[PDB]
Amino acid sequence: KHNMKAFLDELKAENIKKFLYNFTQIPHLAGTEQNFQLAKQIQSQWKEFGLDSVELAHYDVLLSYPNKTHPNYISIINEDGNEIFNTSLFEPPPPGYENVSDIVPPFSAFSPQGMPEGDLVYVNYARTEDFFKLERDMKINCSGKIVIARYGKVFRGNKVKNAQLAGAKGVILYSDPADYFAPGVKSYPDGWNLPGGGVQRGNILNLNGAGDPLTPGYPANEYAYRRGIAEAVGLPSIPVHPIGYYDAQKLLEKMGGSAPPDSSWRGSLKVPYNVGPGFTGNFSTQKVKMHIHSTNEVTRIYNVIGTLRGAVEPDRYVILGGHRDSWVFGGIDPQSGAAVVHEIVRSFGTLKKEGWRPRRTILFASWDAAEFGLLGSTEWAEENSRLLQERGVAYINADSSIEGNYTLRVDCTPLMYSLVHNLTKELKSPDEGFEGKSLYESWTKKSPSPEFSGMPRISKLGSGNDFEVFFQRLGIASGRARYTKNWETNKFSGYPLYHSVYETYELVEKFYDPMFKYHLTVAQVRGGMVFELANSIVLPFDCRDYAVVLRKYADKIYSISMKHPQEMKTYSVSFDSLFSAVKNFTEIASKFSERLQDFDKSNPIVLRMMNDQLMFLERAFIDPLGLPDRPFYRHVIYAPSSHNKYAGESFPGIYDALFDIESKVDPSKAWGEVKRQIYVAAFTVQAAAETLSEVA
Amino acid sequence: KHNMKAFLDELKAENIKKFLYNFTQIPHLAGTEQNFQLAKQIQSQWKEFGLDSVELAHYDVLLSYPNKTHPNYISIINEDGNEIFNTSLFEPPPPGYENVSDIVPPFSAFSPQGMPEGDLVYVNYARTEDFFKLERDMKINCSGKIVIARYGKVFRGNKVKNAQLAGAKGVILYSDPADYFAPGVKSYPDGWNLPGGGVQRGNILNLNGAGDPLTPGYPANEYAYRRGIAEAVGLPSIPVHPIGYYDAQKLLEKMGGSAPPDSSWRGSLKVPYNVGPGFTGNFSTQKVKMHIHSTNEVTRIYNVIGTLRGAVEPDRYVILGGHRDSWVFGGIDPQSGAAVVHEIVRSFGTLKKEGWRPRRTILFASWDAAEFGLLGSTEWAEENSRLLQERGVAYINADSSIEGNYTLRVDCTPLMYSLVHNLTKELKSPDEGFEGKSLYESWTKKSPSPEFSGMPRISKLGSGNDFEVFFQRLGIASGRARYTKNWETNKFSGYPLYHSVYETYELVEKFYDPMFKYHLTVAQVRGGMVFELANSIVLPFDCRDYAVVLRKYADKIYSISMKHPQEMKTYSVSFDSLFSAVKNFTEIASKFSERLQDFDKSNPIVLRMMNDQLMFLERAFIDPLGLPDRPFYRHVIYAPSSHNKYAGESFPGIYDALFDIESKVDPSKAWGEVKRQIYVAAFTVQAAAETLSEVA
Ligand SMILES: *[C@@H]1O[C@H](CO)[C@@H](O[C@@H]2O[C@H](CO)[C@@H](O[C@@H]3O[C@H](CO)[C@@H](O)[C@H](O[C@H]4O[C@H](CO)[C@@H](O)[C@H](O)[C@@H]4O)[C@@H]3O)[C@H](O)[C@H]2NC(C)=O)[C@H](O)[C@H]1NC(C)=O
Ligand SMILES: *[C@@H]1O[C@H](CO)[C@@H](O[C@@H]2O[C@H](CO)[C@@H](O[C@@H]3O[C@H](CO)[C@@H](O)[C@H](O[C@H]4O[C@H](CO)[C@@H](O)[C@H](O)[C@@H]4O)[C@@H]3O)[C@H](O)[C@H]2NC(C)=O)[C@H](O)[C@H]1NC(C)=O
Ligand SMILES: *[C@@H]1O[C@H](CO)[C@@H](O[C@@H]2O[C@H](CO)[C@@H](O[C@@H]3O[C@H](CO)[C@@H](O)[C@H](O)[C@@H]3O)[C@H](O)[C@H]2NC(C)=O)[C@H](O)[C@H]1NC(C)=O
Ligand SMILES: *[C@@H]1O[C@H](CO)[C@@H](O[C@@H]2O[C@H](CO)[C@@H](O[C@@H]3O[C@H](CO)[C@@H](O)[C@H](O)[C@@H]3O)[C@H](O)[C@H]2NC(C)=O)[C@H](O)[C@H]1NC(C)=O
Ligand SMILES: *[C@@H]1O[C@H](CO)[C@@H](O[C@@H]2O[C@H](CO)[C@@H](O)[C@H](O)[C@H]2NC(C)=O)[C@H](O)[C@H]1NC(C)=O
Ligand SMILES: *[C@@H]1O[C@H](CO)[C@@H](O[C@@H]2O[C@H](CO)[C@@H](O)[C@H](O)[C@H]2NC(C)=O)[C@H](O)[C@H]1NC(C)=O
Ligand SMILES: *[C@@H]1O[C@H](CO)[C@@H](O[C@@H]2O[C@H](CO)[C@@H](O)[C@H](O)[C@H]2NC(C)=O)[C@H](O)[C@H]1NC(C)=O
Ligand SMILES: *[C@@H]1O[C@H](CO)[C@@H](O[C@@H]2O[C@H](CO)[C@@H](O)[C@H](O)[C@H]2NC(C)=O)[C@H](O)[C@H]1NC(C)=O
Ligand SMILES: O=C(O)CC[C@H](NC(=O)C(O)(CC(=O)O)CC(=O)O)C(=O)O
Ligand SMILES: O=C(O)CC[C@H](NC(=O)C(O)(CC(=O)O)CC(=O)O)C(=O)O
Ligand SMILES: *[C@@H]1O[C@H](CO)[C@@H](O)[C@H](O)[C@H]1NC(C)=O
Ligand SMILES: *[C@@H]1O[C@H](CO)[C@@H](O)[C@H](O)[C@H]1NC(C)=O
Ligand SMILES: *[C@@H]1O[C@H](CO)[C@@H](O)[C@H](O)[C@H]1NC(C)=O
Ligand SMILES: *[C@@H]1O[C@H](CO)[C@@H](O)[C@H](O)[C@H]1NC(C)=O
Ligand SMILES: *[C@@H]1O[C@H](CO)[C@@H](O)[C@H](O)[C@H]1NC(C)=O
Ligand SMILES: *[C@@H]1O[C@H](CO)[C@@H](O)[C@H](O)[C@H]1NC(C)=O
Ligand SMILES: [Ca+2]
Ligand SMILES: [Ca+2]
Ligand SMILES: [Cl-]
Ligand SMILES: [Cl-]
Ligand SMILES: [Zn+2]
Ligand SMILES: [Zn+2]
Ligand SMILES: [Zn+2]
Ligand SMILES: [Zn+2]
Repeated sequence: KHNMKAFLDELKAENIKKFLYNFTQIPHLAGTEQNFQLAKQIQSQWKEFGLDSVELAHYDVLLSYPNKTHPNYISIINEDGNEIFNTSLFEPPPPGYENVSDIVPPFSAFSPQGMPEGDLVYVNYARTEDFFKLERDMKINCSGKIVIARYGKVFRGNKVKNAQLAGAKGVILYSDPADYFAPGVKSYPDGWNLPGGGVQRGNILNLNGAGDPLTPGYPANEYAYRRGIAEAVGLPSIPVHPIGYYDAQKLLEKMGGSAPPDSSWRGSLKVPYNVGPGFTGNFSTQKVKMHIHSTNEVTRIYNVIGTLRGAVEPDRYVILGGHRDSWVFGGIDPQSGAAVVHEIVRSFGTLKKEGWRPRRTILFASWDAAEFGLLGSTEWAEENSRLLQERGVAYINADSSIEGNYTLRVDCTPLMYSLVHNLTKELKSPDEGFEGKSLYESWTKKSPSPEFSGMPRISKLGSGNDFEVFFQRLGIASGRARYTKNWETNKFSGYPLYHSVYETYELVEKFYDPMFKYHLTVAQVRGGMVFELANSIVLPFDCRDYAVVLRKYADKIYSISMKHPQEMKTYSVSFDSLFSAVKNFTEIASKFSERLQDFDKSNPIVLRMMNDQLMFLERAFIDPLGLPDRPFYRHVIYAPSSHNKYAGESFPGIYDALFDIESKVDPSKAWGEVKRQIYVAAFTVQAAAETLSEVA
Repeated sequence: KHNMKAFLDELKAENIKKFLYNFTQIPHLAGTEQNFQLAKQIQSQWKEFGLDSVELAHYDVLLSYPNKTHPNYISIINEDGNEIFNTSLFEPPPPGYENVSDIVPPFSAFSPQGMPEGDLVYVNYARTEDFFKLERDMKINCSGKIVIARYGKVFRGNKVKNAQLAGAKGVILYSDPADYFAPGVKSYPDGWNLPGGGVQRGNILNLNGAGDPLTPGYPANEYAYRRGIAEAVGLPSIPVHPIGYYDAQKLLEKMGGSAPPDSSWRGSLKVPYNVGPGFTGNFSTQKVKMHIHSTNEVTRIYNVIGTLRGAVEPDRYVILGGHRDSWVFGGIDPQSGAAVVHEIVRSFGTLKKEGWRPRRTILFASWDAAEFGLLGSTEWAEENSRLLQERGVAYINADSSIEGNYTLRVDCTPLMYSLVHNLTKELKSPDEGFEGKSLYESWTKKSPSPEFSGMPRISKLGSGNDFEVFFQRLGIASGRARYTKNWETNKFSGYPLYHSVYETYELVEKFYDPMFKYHLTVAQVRGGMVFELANSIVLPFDCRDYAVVLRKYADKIYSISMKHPQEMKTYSVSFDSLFSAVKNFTEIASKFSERLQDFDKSNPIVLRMMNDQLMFLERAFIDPLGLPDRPFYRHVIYAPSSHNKYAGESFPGIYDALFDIESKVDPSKAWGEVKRQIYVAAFTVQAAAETLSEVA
């Protein structure tokens, strides 16, 4: 039989290992020749694997690169203007890679040029709340100051934005061992920890879903009209550079001024973590000087797009997509993902050569320039928006397959909760001590749901990865899955070697997944999801799961508002309409579920009607007017958090209207806008519900 | 057989006559009790006629009414502040209607209150070009002046906007006999001409498709959050009032200052038509004073929505919709339309009682408050936008069935050209001297196409009627048809009695269509279109007709640009991408047409795929970012003209970027924006084309 089991059994750990090794020997930075060559290889292999068509889709987008003959660096500079300390020009390359060319040195992509000079201020993680504490409680003024912040907690772009709005003239980012050095584990190459010379690369854009900064709304094709750099979306306005903790210790050790307000402002370096401004009396005459010469350049990028045509519904698209571009070798990010996608394509292709086709069309994507703002996925979605919104069933992301080896992590739309539970009950756990048990069992034991005993945690989709255009702009049901760490035992952030030169094949092979069993499990989850989405006769979405979470989110947003009872009285702020809409959604979803079970399974138009209602349900949560000042974030239920692009926020329109509302100067206007957002949310929920009513 | 012929034959002239009489005995102004009662009657009858469900959909929208105890009027006022002449408080009621209550006196709906006083300036039709001539060529300054303009040429809202931007403090609108008095025809009640006391009512909003001024984007439902009046969409900022030509003669006869620049500024009144400002020396001390006390009030409105469920594709909607609200009796506008809709419902209902159902679902609509800004249709579309955009096949409008008795007039999407040609070849001509000939023949002879011999004129859809939200916001294929006058023999504007108290049943019965044969023909065209749209196995859209017009429109826009050859050289302005997109659309449409003819007619999913490609083709011309500063006008090919809401403009984004470009202060920026609009248009055409490519 050609069934999901045949698909799953053909997937091999050893193939994934082989592909990972193949993908990680040289750097594959977006816009470079090496990443074009890898795109061509992938295209060629996907054809060999049996896909019906495989094309490159290219775009000319704004990228950012250091200047090869004028390196970026930071100095301590004395009263005489002598540079007494310089940060590193590159990370010490790992063993055996010391002769690899084109390792891009650490830099913050899209930094403007500058040589700003001034006094340091230490801003902890540069979060909204960290700045509120500096300005409001400690009375410290960042205007004209070079701010130094530790990576972590939130997306680095949010940090640079928060810094800019506080008036800083420069940002230095660093990795504190408190956040990137797991206790008792060796530094690379002898374990998986960040060494003192390791540095986290990364873009510092605030695109809010726009894609290429120069062409918001429209693909960056050959005839594209581009904004001028001055009108570009999302570029930082002050220079920024990342450093490791050895270099950071040299810049922090002399800090004077105010003490840290508490232990949550202190990392693990042997320094006071004084906020500043400036250095201590002996050194109060010294200052910090940045030297940033990176340039922004319109550069060609290449997505690989593979098609496996559906036998029955070729006009319905299930997309499996992940990025190919890396900062350096991409051992985890993204090649642990891409290797999995490669094997999934190979397995579907095997079935296809034996005469099988999925019911629906499967699209496979190798996205470019994700590291520079999700540009490849976004540009392609902008080009094909009409096709995607009328034909897009679901999107399954495929970035890094592992960030740990403890248990499964799933983030998805509530429409896929049931699919995920049912699939994981049929997969084997790869975990130690769960031999012969299901993935569902090991996952549920290690990551229990905070609400329901006997079920696992599934998180909301936020952003910061290539599902973003599909889910938050277009309203296509989306999900992602990977192996992760134990967040209880490990307070540290992401994984220590994230976006560093030390993210290699050897890192993975030696320290994360020697048997490639966690990779195989992830291939089975991602692959299995795609298989069911593309082959199940009735789409495997349970609208009733949406009803459940909508009530939870309405309860939560109401709780936030109810911190201001006097204002709710004064401005007649009622959540009644939102609760009524959620109630109606629950009732109508329940009736729809009955019809979907009891409908005449013989009739294909009836089947197609009800599959269309399921497909367009996620779509119904899109507001074509977007969110305030964020036209590309259109999902009324989910939007990336305005304080941390990484995290999901629910009813973001109402949440943002309530945020820090007690500080607004005109409370009548601010509570008016809360009421407006309540109306918009209620209406949207009711409108979504009504898509599931009988059609006529 | 239950076929289109059975449907057509059941339609009766005498029924339409009976319904017209029934609908026009009393006023049915939006928001009044009489129009609620008529909505209830229509609902009850549509149920009796056999529709599966008939509901009222209500909204609370901003309307506008004169103050019953403080009438609006205009004065000539002397140096002493004595009112020496007053305009009329009402139109002399027509014979036998002199005791009808609740005839709303003439007024300009949504005028603010005021009593401005000042010197008259005469602005001809208050068009863009008329103001360009006043300011640029004649050096006349309208700032602080009360402007008097004649109705005609363009939508009256555009006039008041043009006036406001010229700095006027008030607008007086009037009907000049040059534009509303056909030579040799008697005034009502002895013929169909406008008498001197007749007055054209009408709203003066500039909504740009927004609907209810207080709730743009979202239905004005029970829990709606409303803008404050200060932030409302589209309200005029200076007082405005309409008058008849007797009253206008009294205000114009004393005009001094500059002579009219030419005979195109002179109407037919026995006055000089001097531009002003002010009156002649004897009377230079007198001024004009307006007295406007109308109030804007949130008021409930009611649409009637009838459903005839499809037997095979109940989730596909063909909509027949027209308004019910009138300024007074609505003898032509809208009841000549609504009576036709009533009979069409009755005829579909007859078939339904004998066991027939259309293939697709038919929705019938009686819209409210069209006269106040298309509010009923727009609010309902806003509420149901998700359903309409995923399920909406087509919209057929049904306002006034007749504005003349000379020949047919059709305005529609190119997707319906073939449908209209084929239907009209099967209908009988009702025209004198064309007995036994087809409607196509009489129509083609009387209104020849300007491009193709042997075909009739079909015009573009613009706006100013209830198709607007469906076509220009949502991108649902739309059309309209009515009987019209001979535009060669009749230079006058619309029909003389438009929006006056004299628009009665008797007007129609005596002077337009005594046998109700033109009404019957219009019922057959509108009804026949609906029938084919709802019953044809393959949707009756020819994508190749779109290709043809897209080339014509690209040629036209290029011609406009080529008035500025030096600038096209200097700024490298190329139309190559747009022509390439149009070429590709033509080729891909041609291939699609072959597939649609040659496809396996046995397979229902293949049939549904290709019908979806046809349905979503109009949809593909929607830009979710809208047009600049007009978010509710989203159709890239068609948008109401920025100088005349009534007329269609093609490639409006590029047209508006080129308009008066030689006056822009920064040519580099202005030509940049032209290039941006070319990119957007090219991309959109190509994207639309690609919806017709093979799906995988
Ligand atoms: C969830 O679904 C339910 C349907 O089960 C839906 O109920 C609807 O709620 C509205 C209230 O928001 C009801 O509106 C009424 O409609 C009648 C005519 O049918 C009117 O007479 C009512 O207006 C009078 O009373 C008002 C309130 O005091 C006054 O403000 C007003 O001026 C009038 O005097 C009122 O408009 C509606 O009938 C029900 N529908 C049904 C079928 O019960 C509810 O709205 C849904 N929730 C959401 C968020 O959509
Ligand atoms: C209408 O349909 C046709 C397809 O039949 C479509 O043609 C495409 O046009 C573009 C040009 O806009 C071609 O783009 C090229 O793609 C190749 C790779 O496939 C590149 O090497 C080319 O780039 C080089 O040359 C450029 C031009 O001098 C340089 O600017 C560039 O830096 C490179 O050196 C170029 O990108 C494309 O191949 C064709 N596609 C096909 C299948 O022929 C046309 O674009 C469609 N019209 C619209 C408006 O979409
Ligand atoms: C995930 O797995 C669960 C458990 O199997 C699925 O739910 C089950 O779905 C089936 C098929 O629709 C339901 O069976 C039907 O039930 C009624 C009688 O109760 C009747 O129409 C038929 O006799 C038929 O057997 C079954 O009740 C239902 N079970 C539960 C506990 O809900 C679920 O659908 C799967 N999810 C996905 C996305 O596939
Ligand atoms: C309006 O009427 C015209 C004229 O009848 C319709 O065009 C005709 O459509 C038919 C049916 O698709 C075409 O017939 C087919 O043609 C090919 C061979 O040439 C073959 O597949 C079959 O043998 C079949 O007969 C016919 O050629 C075509 N005629 C013309 C002149 O185009 C048109 O489709 C109608 N429009 C609408 C919207 O219904
Ligand atoms: C990654 O694997 C690919 C595919 O096996 C290798 O590419 C092949 O390289 C050989 C030269 O050794 C050529 O004969 C083939 O034409 C290549 N095939 C394709 C599809 O590109 C590639 O060399 C491997 N890369 C590394 C670093 O091991
Ligand atoms: C930090 O790097 C700078 C730049 O290379 C060094 O400064 C240069 O040193 C030479 C002489 O040693 C001067 O002639 C250049 O003009 C200097 N350039 C600048 C911009 O100052 C500096 O020595 C380095 N400092 C340390 C401690 O390594
Ligand atoms: C328009 O026609 C309707 C329907 O025939 C008339 O309404 C009926 O009026 C009688 C009273 O004479 C009642 O018994 C019915 O209940 C009414 N029916 C409905 C459906 O409303 C209406 O009176 C006619 N109006 C005019 C002005 O002639
Ligand atoms: C135009 O109408 C106004 C308002 O009714 C008339 O003016 C009023 O006339 C009486 C005496 O005749 C005064 O006591 C009122 O105070 C006047 N009101 C105002 C606002 O002036 C006026 O007579 C009318 N003019 C004509 C020519 O009919
Ligand atoms: O530009 C963006 O929005 C994100 C690009 C890129 N994103 C990633 O690397 C991520 O894997 C995105 C993700 O997994 O959600 C970062 C993370 O989760 O810590 C970045 O954060 O630098
Ligand atoms: O508010 C609007 O946009 C138009 C409402 C209303 N429209 C009409 O009366 C029309 O019939 C609209 C139409 O037929 O396109 C006016 C006309 O064509 O002369 C009006 O013009 O006053
Ligand atoms: C690199 O830096 C030098 C010095 O400013 C400059 O002349 C050169 O053009 C730079 N290269 C780029 C690509 O900007
Ligand atoms: C912070 O410092 C600068 C002085 O250089 C001043 O201009 C700025 O307004 C200050 N901000 C506050 C909030 O005090
Ligand atoms: C891999 O698994 C075991 C967990 O007990 C451990 O040796 C190691 O810390 C894990 N690796 C990582 C990178 O978490
Ligand atoms: C009508 O006019 C009078 C005089 O200004 C005013 O007192 C009354 O309230 C008005 N009515 C309305 C509905 O505004
Ligand atoms: C027109 O007249 C007024 C004088 O009342 C003046 O303020 C305004 O600027 C003038 N406009 C032009 C264009 O001259
Ligand atoms: C109706 O038809 C004939 C056309 O010859 C004529 O008597 C009359 O002018 C027409 N009516 C109108 C209103 O155009
Ligand atoms: Ca873009
Ligand atoms: Ca509205
Ligand atoms: Cl992922
Ligand atoms: Cl019409
Ligand atoms: Zn990644
Ligand atoms: Zn990354
Ligand atoms: Zn009308
Ligand atoms: Zn009208």
